[PDB]
Amino acid sequence: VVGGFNCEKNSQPWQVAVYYQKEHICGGVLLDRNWVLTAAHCYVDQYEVWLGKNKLFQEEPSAQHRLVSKSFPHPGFNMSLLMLQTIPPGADFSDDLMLLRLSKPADITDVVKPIALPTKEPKPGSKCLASGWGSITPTWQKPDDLQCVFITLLPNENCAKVYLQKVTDVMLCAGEMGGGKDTCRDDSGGPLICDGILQGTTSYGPVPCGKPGVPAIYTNLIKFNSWIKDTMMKNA
Amino acid sequence: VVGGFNCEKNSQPWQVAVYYQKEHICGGVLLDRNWVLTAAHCYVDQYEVWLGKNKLFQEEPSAQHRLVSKSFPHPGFNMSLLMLQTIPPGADFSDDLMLLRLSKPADITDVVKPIALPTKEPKPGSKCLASGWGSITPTWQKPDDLQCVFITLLPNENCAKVYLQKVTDVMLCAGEMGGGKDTCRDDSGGPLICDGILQGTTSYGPVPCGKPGVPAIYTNLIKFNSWIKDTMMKNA
Amino acid sequence: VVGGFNCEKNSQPWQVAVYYQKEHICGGVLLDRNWVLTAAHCYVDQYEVWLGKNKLFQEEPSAQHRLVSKSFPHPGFNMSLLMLQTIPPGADFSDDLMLLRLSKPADITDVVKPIALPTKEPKPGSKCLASGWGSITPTWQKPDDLQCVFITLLPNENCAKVYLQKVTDVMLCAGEMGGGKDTCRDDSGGPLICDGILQGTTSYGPVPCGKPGVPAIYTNLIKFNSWIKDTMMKNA
Amino acid sequence: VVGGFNCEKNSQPWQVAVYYQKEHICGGVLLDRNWVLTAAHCYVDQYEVWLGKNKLFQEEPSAQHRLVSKSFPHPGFNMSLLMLQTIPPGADFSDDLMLLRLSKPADITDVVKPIALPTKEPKPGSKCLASGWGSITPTWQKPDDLQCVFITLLPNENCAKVYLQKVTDVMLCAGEMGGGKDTCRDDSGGPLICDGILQGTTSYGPVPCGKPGVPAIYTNLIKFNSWIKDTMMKNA
Ligand SMILES: *[C@@H]1O[C@H](CO)[C@@H](O[C@@H]2O[C@H](CO)[C@@H](O)[C@H](O)[C@H]2NC(C)=O)[C@H](O)[C@H]1NC(C)=O
Ligand SMILES: *[C@@H]1O[C@H](CO)[C@@H](O[C@@H]2O[C@H](CO)[C@@H](O)[C@H](O)[C@H]2NC(C)=O)[C@H](O)[C@H]1NC(C)=O
Ligand SMILES: *[C@@H]1O[C@H](CO)[C@@H](O[C@@H]2O[C@H](CO)[C@@H](O)[C@H](O)[C@H]2NC(C)=O)[C@H](O)[C@H]1NC(C)=O
Ligand SMILES: *[C@@H]1O[C@H](CO)[C@@H](O[C@@H]2O[C@H](CO)[C@@H](O)[C@H](O)[C@H]2NC(C)=O)[C@H](O)[C@H]1NC(C)=O
Repeated sequence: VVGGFNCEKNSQPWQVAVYYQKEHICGGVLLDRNWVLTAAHCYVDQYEVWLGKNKLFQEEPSAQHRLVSKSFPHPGFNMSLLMLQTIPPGADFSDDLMLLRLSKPADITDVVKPIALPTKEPKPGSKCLASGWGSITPTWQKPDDLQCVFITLLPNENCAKVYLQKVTDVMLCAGEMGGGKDTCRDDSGGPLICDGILQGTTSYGPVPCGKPGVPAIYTNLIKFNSWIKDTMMKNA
Repeated sequence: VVGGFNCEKNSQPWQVAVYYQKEHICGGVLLDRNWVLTAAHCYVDQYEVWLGKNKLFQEEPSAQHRLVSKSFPHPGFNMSLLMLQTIPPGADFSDDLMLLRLSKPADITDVVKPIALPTKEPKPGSKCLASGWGSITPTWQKPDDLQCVFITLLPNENCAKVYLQKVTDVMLCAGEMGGGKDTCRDDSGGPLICDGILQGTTSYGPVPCGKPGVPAIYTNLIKFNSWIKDTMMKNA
Repeated sequence: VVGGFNCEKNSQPWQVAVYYQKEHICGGVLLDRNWVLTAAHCYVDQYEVWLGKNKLFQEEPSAQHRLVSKSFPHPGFNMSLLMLQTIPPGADFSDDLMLLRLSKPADITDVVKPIALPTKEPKPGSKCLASGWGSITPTWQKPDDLQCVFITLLPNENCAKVYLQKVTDVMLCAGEMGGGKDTCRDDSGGPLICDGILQGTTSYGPVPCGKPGVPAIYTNLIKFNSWIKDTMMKNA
Repeated sequence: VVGGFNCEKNSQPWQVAVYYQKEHICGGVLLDRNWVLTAAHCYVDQYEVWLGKNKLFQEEPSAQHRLVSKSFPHPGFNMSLLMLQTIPPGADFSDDLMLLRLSKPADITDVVKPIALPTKEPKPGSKCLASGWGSITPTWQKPDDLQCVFITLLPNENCAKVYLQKVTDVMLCAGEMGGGKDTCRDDSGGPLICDGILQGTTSYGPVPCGKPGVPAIYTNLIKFNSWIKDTMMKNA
């Protein structure tokens, strides 16, 4: 994240680190012992996840490593957009969710704890926290320590005004109009918590990150509650 | 390109500047009045070309603007790799080639002329030229003037040693082992002229560009002649 | 140093060029007629200094050559780290300081003068200067003329975020987040002048030097005053 | 190694890859199911080894990973020299050997096979093979594929003439007077096989590697046969 700070040790127990083998690629959110939530755009052949991490590059004994048995990308995400080198005006990136079923259940401890799905609808003006090991430079340099930033939930209008892509109902708009604070490359899939509640996850934003006047796009989690639950329950 | 020089004025009438909306994204080679060659990885929905261009930020009346009717990416290029967030070890980027059918044929002036495909196979040691408006810095910054650079054709083992991806017969290894001279981001699709002869196209290379002991990959055009001719002859 | 400029002639009479045989290896600071300060990691068996030097490849008569009688590395610097082939994560490089007793005292001319230790503690935001004949390229190449550069004193969290090693109270974080300006290899031991005041010495930084978002470490001299004075007063 | 070539797949079954956690640091030689041989100068806190590797950065299913239970550096190697930033003239680097006892025996297969200690004394003029994943650039860039080079065994006189360090009886001298072919950074501990027999291991060489007229120093294995065997037998 850009313009953030070092989250407190173990303050974000639900924060996940998604890997493609030995390489960190995204952020995630732990929802249940066998279920992690991330962005549908973190597309790779095999997945591995790290729970309880604070230092991305140092091995902490209280962390937990796990393999992923299967991934369930939302059926609404247009995968075809990924092959494109440039985003076509009017492109719709709605439904940027994906569920990952861990092969071996995770051990809920002091260090690892899931977070509950939201029940209320996001209210603009709200103070939200974003977290991750995404780049700390607007254009790329990852940090060791997990980063945290505070941002404001803004009306979708704000985002739709400045983007060429479609800003839909299943999206959220948040950031700092003054720029300088924003999520960035590889923060994807990470959690967005407002007034202490999980409201959505990091999806896409401006190039460069923190561009003044251009907020970032997050998934509106409330709109997906059914699909998630349905998938969890239907899949052993 | 990195470590090159401003190509002399109008020296390369075959250099194509492939745009998308108002911005340049790739390079290419003029092979006919209504046929342009480029990299399969320069994937976008709509295509536009500029010919007889020298400056990237200047109206040139000698210059010809056009549009592309149909694009034909080589049936071998694994497009799936493009959606992946990270390149897995062993990923084969062979056949990185794509033809672009023009809407309205190009007028052959002294500033806009084609180049023939080779019949002579390449031999290491040879001196080659590459050009484009790719970054002039190793990591980015596009130049106003078209850049040119001289590099040495190396045997494939030089590239294979350092690349985790597969280096094949349909590929060429070129650059300067000492580093400092190479093609960079957005030079893709441009031409590789070895001994006044077109031997291949800019596929990909290391990042940073011009990394010592890490040359770059180019398509071994000679292996695509049959295909190239058929696609023009059979179709449009 | 990277991205600096040739220090004006004789502007830094305190800059010391620490040699070993015929070659320069480190920098240092003149604190007295018979006392030079440098980095504990500039470990060799015999020590030689040159003072009032501007060029590295030129006999300067204003310049004074000497020899070191006894060297006293700070009792805190873990010398063991120096034998290790790779730095383990968490390695603490605190107390990187070493005093050098001269054989024959230095004559104080207008070209060879000491500098006082600070009493004022440093505050972020400050503008600091660093100099030396370290590499002028990010990865090496020593300059003839002494280099100078201006950088900003940053809070320690900026360094800690990106360093796998421990960043402590006895350390300072300085550089330019944008990259391009920094100290490089063989600048170690040289001085850090913040607001016309000596605040610390070049300890270590990233490789490449001047890496964006990765500033460099310097010793927080203020924390070593008691020790520094005792070692001169008690001994030689 | 510099100026070498890609060893044939699995041609050097005794070749070892020594790691400090996830980082490759040296080469080694497999002597027995529980014993690996490397340089005493590969100094780190914990050791791990990879057997049957051909690609250093790609995971091969026929490779073998193992942990090291204890290291036995030759009691004659002067460890104190490691803390030195510059080598003092006349420094003696004799006895650069170290034994590593694997925690779990290795499985001798087609891919992994130990090599026997030498019985005859090295004869000058001999054609020798050196191998490793050390730098491929004289000053650093490691390869994926294991590299092999052919060099000549030369009289010690040749080496003693050009080095400032002591060249002793327990050392060997080898290289190409024409320069260009030599071992390099991180080839350390690797095997040196002459006329099909293990004669010694890589120790130190010129900076840069392959410097014309400056051969490289390897350990004269025959002189250490007793100590090795004694250590193997005496240590469970
Ligand atoms: C084209 O690229 C894709 C992406 O790497 C390859 O697809 C993978 O293939 C393996 C088996 O070979 C599967 O286990 C993975 O799950 C596949 N991933 C996806 C996203 O489908 C594909 O094999 C490549 N094709 C070729 C000919 O190399
Ligand atoms: C997914 O994204 C692609 C690319 O924007 C869409 O494909 C385009 O669809 C329109 C018609 O709706 C065509 O005219 C374009 O030429 C198509 N472009 C390409 C590259 O195929 C696609 O429609 C989007 N949505 C879905 C549901 O597929
Ligand atoms: C190991 O290397 C060190 C450094 O060369 C040797 O220590 C030197 O020993 C001489 C006397 O033989 C002293 O005059 C030097 O001042 C010492 N230098 C240092 C830095 O201690 C040491 O003797 C070498 N050999 C052994 C067996 O220790
Ligand atoms: C000084 O540095 C050395 C090298 O890393 C440290 O020594 C290691 O200490 C651990 C236990 O803390 C042992 O398990 C390792 O085997 C030690 N390695 C060696 C080579 O002795 C030492 O702890 C450091 N000292 C401090 C105070 O940090």
